[PDB]
Amino acid sequence: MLPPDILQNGEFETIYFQTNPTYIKSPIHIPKSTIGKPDTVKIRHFFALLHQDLVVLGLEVFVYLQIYSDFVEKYVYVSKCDTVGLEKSTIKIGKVIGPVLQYIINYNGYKIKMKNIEYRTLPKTQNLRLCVFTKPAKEYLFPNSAKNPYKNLLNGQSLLRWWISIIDSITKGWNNHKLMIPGADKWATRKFIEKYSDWSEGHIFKKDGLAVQAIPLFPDDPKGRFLELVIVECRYGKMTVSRFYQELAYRQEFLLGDCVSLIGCCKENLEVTYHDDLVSTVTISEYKEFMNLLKLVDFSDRVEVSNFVSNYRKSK
Ligand SMILES: CC(=O)SCCNC(=O)CCNC(=O)[C@H](O)C(C)(C)COP(=O)(O)OP(=O)(O)OC[C@H]1O[C@@H](n2cnc3c(N)ncnc32)[C@H](O)[C@@H]1OP(=O)(O)O
Repeated sequence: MLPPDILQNGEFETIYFQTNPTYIKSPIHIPKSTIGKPDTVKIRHFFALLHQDLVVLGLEVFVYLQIYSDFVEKYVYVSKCDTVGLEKSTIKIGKVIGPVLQYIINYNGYKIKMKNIEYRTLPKTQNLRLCVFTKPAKEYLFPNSAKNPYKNLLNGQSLLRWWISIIDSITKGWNNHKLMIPGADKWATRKFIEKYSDWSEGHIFKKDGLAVQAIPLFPDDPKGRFLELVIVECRYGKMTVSRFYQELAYRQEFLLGDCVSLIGCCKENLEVTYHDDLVSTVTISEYKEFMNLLKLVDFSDRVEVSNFVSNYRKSK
């Protein structure tokens, strides 16, 4: 997960846990009259880097397994990425995020219960989809950290360039790498990927038909937020994929936002061997309990942060 070469005294430690794999309804609407409907299994991943008693950064990633008879459609969605900045940075954040995200993408030791003692065996063929949105904000995970002396805030274009560099380095050889900047002319979007030969403009999802049957609705995703609206306004039987992305450009979040962007990469027909890797797994309630504790900590305050960390260590 993390290499000793970056740093290795014992100075830094990690928080890392997953939820127990949990069946959910598909984040992509599957028509009721469709054969070979897949089962969907979701796993939440939370990672934080600690230095001494302080949190340095955090990363939340959701993995969705669409399990078919002969293959898995595996979506990896970056939920949140954030830094604290209480101390002078001794390491480049991007060089921790990359490896952790790559580990999460490639993780295949999930203990999945049978669909209604005995765990389900997944198909060996997986098709990977990596989905990342870029949107600057003062804070995503760590309340009040924007006030901190060493928190570095990237503007939207800097943030996009940062994510492109990270994602490119961990998707080497993947079948595609897609960038969309809703509302931006294609020349402006092209400029971000001119030095990335394997990247092109657009998105990774099905191009035709209804948007709701092509695009996954991920939690707390600018794309998902519009999808939700389409569904509650019952425009879901009408709006195509192309029209969805056209109208997405005019959403307040995009049109008033700072280079809000959407990245998707795919790797097709990867043969995966199930590998047992023992990590801390928790119930959803335990996971949510942790996240709720998190949102109540003042991350501008060393005392509160150290206490949070102390309290976690005594737990497990
Ligand atoms: C919606 C989404 O999923 S995207 C959301 C992204 N997350 C956020 O916006 C949360 C708020 N923002 C942040 O927490 C940060 O700005 C992050 C996480 C985006 C990046 O943190 P950084 O510390 O900037 O990462 P990193 O350590 O790699 O620094 C990256 C660049 O900024 C420079 N930098 C880092 N710290 C500093 C600093 N204190 N002062 C000046 N420059 C700095 C690095 O040298 C590097 O510059 P280079 O491009 O010349 O190498």
